Amino acid sequence: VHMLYINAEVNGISIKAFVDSGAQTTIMSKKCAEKCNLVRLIDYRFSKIVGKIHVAQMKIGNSFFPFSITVLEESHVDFLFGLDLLKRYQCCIDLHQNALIIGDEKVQFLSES
Amino acid sequence: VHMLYINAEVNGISIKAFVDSGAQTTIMSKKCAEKCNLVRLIDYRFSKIVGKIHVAQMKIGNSFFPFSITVLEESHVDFLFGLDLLKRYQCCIDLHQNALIIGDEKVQFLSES
Repeated sequence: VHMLYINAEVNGISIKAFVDSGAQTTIMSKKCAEKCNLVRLIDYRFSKIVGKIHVAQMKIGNSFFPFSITVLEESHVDFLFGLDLLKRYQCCIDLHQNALIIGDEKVQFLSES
Repeated sequence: VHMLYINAEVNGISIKAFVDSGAQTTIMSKKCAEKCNLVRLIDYRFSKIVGKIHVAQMKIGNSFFPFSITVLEESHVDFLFGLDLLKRYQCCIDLHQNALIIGDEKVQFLSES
């Protein structure tokens, strides 16, 4: 079984978000943080946790959401969309249509490609 | 944020299933395996993995599904409903209604209680 991913822009960068209902908090790898020019945003008063990003822009389809990220030193996925965000947006994970419903957007999960 | 749980009977025992789209495989703790009289079912040709249960009965609402379990020595959750099962049943995680749609069943997630 392939994991669940959607396309998203975080702070205007196109990435692949691993959708994970078993995760309390949306998180991102330090390597991904670099790749999105987000290192400057990092509040280092948090801390293996690199830090916290209080405000970042999520672009999903043609919708825009503020969200927070926790940056980890090393992580298996680069970007992990968590339950925090899922519950906040009363998103629907429909594995019948194979898409994520988040407000007026319906975004398909990617195939292994 | 509270995690996602539903009520289910596995092999006629009432339990609380942690719903987790970020998990490839449905798994169960060794302690939970004991608590469901499932230790006998365990194929020890697998192995920290205690073993694999090839066939177990899931009762969700008034529906019945065969499923496999991987038994782990120690685990944070006791029973974890995975993507394997979610994708297999084209289940829908609706955090708008706060329920799991799996065929003709719609089961509510539990509150912190």
